[PDB]
Amino acid sequence: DHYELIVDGRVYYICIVCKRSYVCLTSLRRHFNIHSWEKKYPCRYCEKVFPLAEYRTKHEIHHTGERRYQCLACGKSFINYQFMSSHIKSVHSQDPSGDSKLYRLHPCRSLQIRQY
DNA sequence: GTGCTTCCTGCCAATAACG
DNA sequence: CGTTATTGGCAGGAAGCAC
Ligand SMILES: [Zn+2]
Ligand SMILES: [Zn+2]
Ligand SMILES: [Zn+2]
Repeated sequence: DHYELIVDGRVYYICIVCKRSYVCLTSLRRHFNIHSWEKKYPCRYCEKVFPLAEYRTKHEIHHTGERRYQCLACGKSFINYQFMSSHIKSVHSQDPSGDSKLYRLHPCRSLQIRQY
């Protein structure tokens, strides 16, 4: 539940509770579950419950210890983008953020997500 | 001010629902 | 079963937090 804000040509969708704005309605619905708790996303490994599916997935990867992000310069693997990127910038003085091609994201094998 | 941890949201492929 | 709707993984910047 939202209202629309049209500014010179562009449409925005504004959340009725907290006023955040979204370029698409799908994002607003996804976000709104933080207010409504209509859907629940429980960790299958512990007691934590998450308002978004992606948050639970990232959390469950912490539990298994799977390292999907691999630096292609030296072979070292990392649990997420942030560690992969911080390693490449400090050790290799390169930005994985383009254009290059400096890391590999492996498929998730330690549990079953959608692939991709 | 450093660095770890978790969150956020546009984009769109994968999957599900629907009649 | 073909076709319209939903789900959620990804990048990479932002925010939150302990030191
Ligand atoms: Zn909101
Ligand atoms: Zn857990
Ligand atoms: Zn490296």
